Amino acid sequence: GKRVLIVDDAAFMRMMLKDIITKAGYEVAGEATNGREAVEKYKELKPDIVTMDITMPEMNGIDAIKEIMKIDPNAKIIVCSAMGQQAMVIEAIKAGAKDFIVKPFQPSRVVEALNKVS
Ligand SMILES: [Mn+2]
Repeated sequence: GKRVLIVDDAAFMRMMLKDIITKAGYEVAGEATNGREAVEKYKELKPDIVTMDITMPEMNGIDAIKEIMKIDPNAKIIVCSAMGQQAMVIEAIKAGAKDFIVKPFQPSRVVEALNKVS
């Protein structure tokens, strides 16, 4: 679909993403501030896509990807990374992420990835 669950501990970052995802025609299923919170809302919300930050408190993105992958082996997760987070990117993808997006955000590339993932 086009209902995106946004997860990032940085509010600024969520809002920005949120702005892009909308202008692009997607829909904001909801948000989450950590890995545990993510897994939860994945469960309630059942979104079509998840954008997942890597460095977060309580549970990291990888932790939470694994979890979700447990709940839903068909989950569609895109991981957001800072530059120089190349290894964890690899890891998240090995974990099950479909793609990755860098921060700060390049909208064209955000949209592209999202489109690909659908
Ligand atoms: Mn973070």
